[PDB]
Amino acid sequence: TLHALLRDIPAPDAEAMARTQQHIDGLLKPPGSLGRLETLAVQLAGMPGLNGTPQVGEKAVLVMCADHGVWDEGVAVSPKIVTAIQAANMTRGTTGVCVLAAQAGAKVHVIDVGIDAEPIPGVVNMRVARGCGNIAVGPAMSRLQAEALLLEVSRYTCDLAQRGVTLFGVGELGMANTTPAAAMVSVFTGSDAKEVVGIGANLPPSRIDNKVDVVRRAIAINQPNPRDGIDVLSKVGGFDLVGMTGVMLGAARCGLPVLLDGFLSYSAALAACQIAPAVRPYLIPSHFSAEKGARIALAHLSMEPYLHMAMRLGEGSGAALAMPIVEAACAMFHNMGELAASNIVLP
Amino acid sequence: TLHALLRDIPAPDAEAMARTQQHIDGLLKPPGSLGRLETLAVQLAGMPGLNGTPQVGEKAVLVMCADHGVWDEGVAVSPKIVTAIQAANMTRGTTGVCVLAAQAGAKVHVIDVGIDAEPIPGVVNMRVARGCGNIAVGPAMSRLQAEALLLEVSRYTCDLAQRGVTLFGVGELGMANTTPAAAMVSVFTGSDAKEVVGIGANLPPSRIDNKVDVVRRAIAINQPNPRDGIDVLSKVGGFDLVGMTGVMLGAARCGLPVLLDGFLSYSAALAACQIAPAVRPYLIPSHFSAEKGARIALAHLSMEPYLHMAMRLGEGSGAALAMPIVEAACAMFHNMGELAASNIVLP
Ligand SMILES: Cc1cc2ncn([C@H]3O[C@H](COP(=O)(O)O)[C@@H](O)[C@H]3O)c2cc1C
Ligand SMILES: Cc1cc2ncn([C@H]3O[C@H](COP(=O)(O)O)[C@@H](O)[C@H]3O)c2cc1C
Repeated sequence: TLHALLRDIPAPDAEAMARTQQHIDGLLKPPGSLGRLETLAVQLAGMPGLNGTPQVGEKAVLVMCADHGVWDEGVAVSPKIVTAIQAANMTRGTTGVCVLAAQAGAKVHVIDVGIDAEPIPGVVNMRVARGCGNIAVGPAMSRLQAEALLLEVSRYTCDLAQRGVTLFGVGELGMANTTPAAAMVSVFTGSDAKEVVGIGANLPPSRIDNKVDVVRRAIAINQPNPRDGIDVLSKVGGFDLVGMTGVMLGAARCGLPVLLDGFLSYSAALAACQIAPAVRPYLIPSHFSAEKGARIALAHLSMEPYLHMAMRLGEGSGAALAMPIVEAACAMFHNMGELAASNIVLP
Repeated sequence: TLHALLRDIPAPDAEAMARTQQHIDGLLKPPGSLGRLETLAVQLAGMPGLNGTPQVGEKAVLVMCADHGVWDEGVAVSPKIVTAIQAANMTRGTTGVCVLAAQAGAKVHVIDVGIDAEPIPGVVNMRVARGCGNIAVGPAMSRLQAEALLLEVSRYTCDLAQRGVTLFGVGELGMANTTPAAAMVSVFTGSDAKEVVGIGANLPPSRIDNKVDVVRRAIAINQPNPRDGIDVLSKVGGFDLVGMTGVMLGAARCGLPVLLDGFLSYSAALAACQIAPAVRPYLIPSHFSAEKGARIALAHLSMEPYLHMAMRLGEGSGAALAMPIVEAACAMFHNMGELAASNIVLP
C-alpha cells in the first residue's frame, strides 16, 4: 500500500544531530569554518538509515529511462531511438554518468520504465508501456499506473539498502523529457511556461516558441491539481519522472539520503515533496543546472546546490559528481583531530 | 635568476587545446552539455607539463606557514602559538587539509617560511625569519627577502614535478594573515578596506573597526606600488603570502596546473598575475570563500569557482576538495564513448 509507505517515512533523529554538532564544533578548526560541509554532516547524522553518524557505504545511481508521446510535437531535436541506444550504452559503461559514477566508486542501475523499443538485455525491466501518452492532447498515464510505478520503484530502492547501499543518486534518460519537466515546474510553482522552458538537448532558439506553446496546451488540456503531486505526475509528467519521484520516496522511507541531479530531478523532487513533505530532509542537492527553469525550481525547494558547473547533460551525472563531497563531510567528521587534544581554546 | 624564471613561463599549447575540443565535441552527449567540465579539460590540455592531454598523476598540496608582526595590533583572536601547533598537527595528518587531501589521494607538504617558534621536526624548513614585520608601522620584509623566497619556493615546486606531481594545490597557515591579505586585495583592486576586511578566524564584530583601521595604516605608511606585485608583497604582505605566490610561479614555469583555495590564495594570485600575467592560464579556482572580500578578488581575477561551500578554514582545504573535479574532467575526456560509434547524429 502506497498509503502505508508514505505514513512510515521516518522523521530525522534530532538526538543524533545534536551529538553530531557538538562533535563538529570540537574539531581542529575555528567553529563553523567548514560551513556547508558541517551542515551536510549534521544532516546525514539525522537520517535513521545511517545509524546516528555521517557515513557512506555503497553508492548507487538509478537511471530511469522512458519515451514520451510529446516528442511528436517537435519539442526535441534528438531522434526518439536515442533513448534506447543510450540506455544500451549505459550497460556498456560508456555514458557520462557511467564514467563519473566509476570515478566516485558508485554503481549505475539502468531501469526501463517505459522505453518505446524492444526490451534491452542488461536493463532492469519495469516498463509501464512503450512510451507515455502525448501530454499535449491528454494525460501521460492513468493515476493507477503512476501509483503502481511509485510503489515498485520505492520497493526496489529500499531493497538495495539491504545490499549495503547507503547513498543514492537519481537520474533519467528520455528524449523530449524537458518538456513535461517544465510543465510540472510551471504547475507546482505557479510560474509562466516561458520562464521555465529551456533548450533541453540543444533545441534551436527558433523552436522554443513551439515548446512553450505545447507546455501551455498540456496544462490547459489536462488541468492538473497542483496540490496533488500524483495528479500532476500522471497528467503532465512521464514514466521517467514518476520513477525518479519513486526513488526519492523509497530512500526517504528507508531513511537514507538521495542526491538530486539537474532540472528533471528538481521537477521530480517538487512532486515528491508535494506528495510527502517528510521526504525533504533526505534530499541533497548536487549541482546548479544550466537549464532555464533551474533557479525557480530550486527556490521552491529551498535548495542551494554545491556545484556550479553549467552542466545540462542529465543522466544523474551531477549526482555522481557530488558523491565525493558527501564522502568528504564524513571524512572530516570521523578523521579530524580535536582542539582540546592540542590544548587550543577559542572563543 | 628570477628574471629568467618569469621569462621562461610557457604559453598554453593552442594546438593541443584544438585537438581536445574536437574530441570532447564527439563524445556521447549533446555538444557542450557538460559545460565547465569541458572547458576545464580543454584548459588542462593546453598546459605543456601535461603532455597535450587532460591527465592527473600525483597530487600535492603545499601549505605555507608563517607568523605576522601585525598580530600585535589585536586583529586576531587566536593565540600566536596556534600557528606552530597547527603546523605540527599537519605532520600528524589530523588537520582539515590533511583529511581532505587523503580523501583526494593527495600528499600534503608543510613548509615553514617564517613561523615565530623553534623549528618543527617533519616540516620543510625555508624560514626567512621568526615572523614578518608589523605592517602597521612598516614593511613586512625587504624586497630582497621576498624575491629570494619566491625563487626558492618556485624551485621546490617545479622540482616536485620531477617526482610525478602534475597537480598542485596551495594553502596557508598563519594567525592574523587575513589582515595582510585584505591590505593586498585593497591595493590591487583599488577597493576600500571596509569592503575587503572580513572576520577571518571568527573575529568579533566589535573588533572589525580596528582591523579596517590597521589595514588603512599599513597602506598609508608603506605606500605600496600596485603595479609592482613584489613591492606590494614585501610591504603589506607576509612570508606565507609570498610562498603561495611562489608556488603559482613555480607551477606555471613547470607548465602545470595549480588549484587556488580561499581569500588568502586569491590575494597571492592577484600578486602572481601582476608579476607575470603568463601565470593566469595555469590557475584553477576551487571554491567561493565565505570571506567578505572574496567576490571582489575573484572578479578581478575573472574567476568563477566550482564549489559554493561557505568555507573559510584555509589551509588549502578548498583546493583538496576540488581535486576530484579535475580528475572527473580527465575521466570524461578519456573514458566516454563517441557518438559516431553509436551512429548518433546531432545538429
Ligand atoms: C546523445 C544524448 C545523450 C543524452 N544524455 C542525456 N540526455 C538528455 O536529453 C534528453 C532531454 O532533452 P530534450 O527534452 O531536449 O529531448 C534526456 O534524454 C536527457 O537525459 C541526452 C540527450 C542526447 C541527445
Ligand atoms: C585552530 C585554527 C586552525 C586553522 N586553520 C586555518 N586557519 C586560518 O586562520 C588564520 C587566519 O585568520 P585570522 O586572520 O583571523 O587570524 C590562518 O592560520 C588561516 O589558515 C586556522 C585558525 C585557527 C584558530
